Amino acid sequence: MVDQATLDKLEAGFKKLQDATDCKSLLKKYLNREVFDQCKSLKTALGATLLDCIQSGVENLDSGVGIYAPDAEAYTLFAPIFNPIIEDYHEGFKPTDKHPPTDFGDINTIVNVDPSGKYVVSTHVRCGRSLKGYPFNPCLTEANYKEMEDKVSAIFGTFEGELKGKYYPLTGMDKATQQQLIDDHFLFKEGDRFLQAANACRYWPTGRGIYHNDAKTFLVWVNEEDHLRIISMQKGGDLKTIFQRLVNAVNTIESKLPFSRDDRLGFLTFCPTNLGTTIRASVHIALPKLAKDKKQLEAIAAKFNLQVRGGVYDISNKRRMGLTEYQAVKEMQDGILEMIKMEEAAP
Ligand code: NA
Repeated sequence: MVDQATLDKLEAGFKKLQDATDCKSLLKKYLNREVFDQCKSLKTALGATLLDCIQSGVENLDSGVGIYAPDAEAYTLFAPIFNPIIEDYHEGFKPTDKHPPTDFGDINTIVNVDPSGKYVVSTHVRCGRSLKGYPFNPCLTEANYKEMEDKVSAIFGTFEGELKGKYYPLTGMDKATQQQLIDDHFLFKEGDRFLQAANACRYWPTGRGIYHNDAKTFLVWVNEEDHLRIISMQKGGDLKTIFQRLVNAVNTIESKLPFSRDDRLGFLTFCPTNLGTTIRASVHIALPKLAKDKKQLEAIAAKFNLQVRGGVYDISNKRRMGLTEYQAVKEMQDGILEMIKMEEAAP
């Protein structure tokens, strides 16, 4: 039962997207009249609406994607619009395609990508998780935010070993605490207009917070965009230790707090760009010789499905869906190994 006020907003949002002749978002590309009418009168069990999916791309016509998920069920219920957007962004993950089961693989096949520290400044592996049972940030209530922070911060306080550390709520955070976290690049702020128009910043900063371990090789953002953004990083290129530290953390959390995961799509996230493995494995790396070639580099990036973002690059795996967590990490590993091999043999 979707109320008339929402239907009126949905109709004006649809028409505004049509009238924007300039607009290149995936939302505009696939929200035709047939899809719109398939979706406009549906509502999820937790109460989410099509407007709770598309408002941010309606308000921000310069959005690249322009759709977000207000809860886990929205991906299936509003599948007529998510499915073509998902296929396009993830380049070939079709509506009938299926994401494999979670598999972190054999960690002993993961290596230090640059033992000498000659090239790789730092390595990062990042994932995201939504907690089963809660709305996503478009639809969390204030009480939801508080209870989740309670549960999650409680779990964080039981981390032992290399994961031992401290939770910092954004609520009541003082300016000195803020600065020390900024200095570490650990702080996040209020979201930009895309997140604002998606209703992902309500009740700010209730339920938002930051966890890191004493060694500062492990970071979690609570309700920055997803319920959890879990990151493992360190200087150099020991991908093995980094990935193993991440999977230990994820497993620990899961043992106390189930994740929202879909058979077809993998782990469900607020942005559909982060589905599947959710995994972004990256290195900060200097390839000066390959920077003077630029033709041999992208031959490797494109061949190993890496995205390349002077001399010092941030290089990360492009694929999130259709491959396992292991294969994503192994793909980054193999690509970086090859590029360093090319760098070492270059002129
Ligand atoms: Na970071």
